[PDB]
Amino acid sequence: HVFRLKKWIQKVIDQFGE
Repeated sequence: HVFRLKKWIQKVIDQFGE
């Protein structure tokens, strides 16, 4: 939803933005 997808690396963002 942000740019293209947040599932391809939900793990990385999961810690990048809680």
